Amino acid sequence: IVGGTASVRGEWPWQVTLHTTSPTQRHLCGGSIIGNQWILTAAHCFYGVESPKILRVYSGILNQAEIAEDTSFFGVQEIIIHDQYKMAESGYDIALLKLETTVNYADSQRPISLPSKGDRNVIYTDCWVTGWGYRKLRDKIQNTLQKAKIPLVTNEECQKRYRGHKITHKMICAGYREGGKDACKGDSGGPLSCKHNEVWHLVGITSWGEGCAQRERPGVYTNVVEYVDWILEKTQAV
Ligand SMILES: Nc1ccc2c(CNC(=O)[C@H](Cc3ccccc3)NC(=O)c3ccc4[nH]c(=O)cc(O)c4c3)cccc2n1
Repeated sequence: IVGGTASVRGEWPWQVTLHTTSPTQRHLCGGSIIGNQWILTAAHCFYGVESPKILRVYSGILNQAEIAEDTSFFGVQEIIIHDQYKMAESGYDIALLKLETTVNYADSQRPISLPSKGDRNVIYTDCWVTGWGYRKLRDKIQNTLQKAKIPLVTNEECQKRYRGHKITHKMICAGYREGGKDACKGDSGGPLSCKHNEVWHLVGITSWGEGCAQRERPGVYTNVVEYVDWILEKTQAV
């Protein structure tokens, strides 16, 4: 996160850090608890990942320093990537992780509500992007979970800023015209969380952008409301 500040412990209890153990253990991506056995994240996080056996999901983490060999984690039983996904910049950048065991909810770890199709008209003015990513395009993973308040922009405005791309209605953008605050490398897969009427909703999934926090280059997020039917379909038992 560029231009952000340290989070308070427990203030983003749906935020997880997804690790890979290969070749040695490191943070791979953010993600969001959306159900007792389900993390919502970005499809691009699994580039080159051949098996869910190398993944570990840590919840209730503020500092990466909390994670040691003796720290408990959730195994991943299944990675579910949208079947239309090709790459982050052309959309469908959404994935579900089915955990091997269930999360026991507490104030350190609990789910975020998915948006309602009826909330498509709501004007959110209290949106935050969070993660352990770079503070600048050339940087490194941060110890403490960072947060930044960023305004949503219209898809028409976002499209003007990305003329070589197609910004679809299945994407949503956020950023300041002057730049300065944004997601960056290592933040992808995490939430864009918007508070409205005292309730948090998972509005976006951190997906891509041109550089980090640049002037007139909004962050691009997966527009989660467009995938509520997909999420229901994929999280249904078989
Ligand atoms: N406004 C935005 C939003 C997202 C942006 C992204 C997202 N990509 C990303 O966040 C990419 C995604 C990725 C995942 C797996 C394989 C390849 C790429 N992630 C990373 O580049 C990434 C992830 C985990 C890491 N852990 C480490 O220990 C050290 C790293 O250097 C490291 C880098 C990148 C650049 C600008 C952005 N601007």
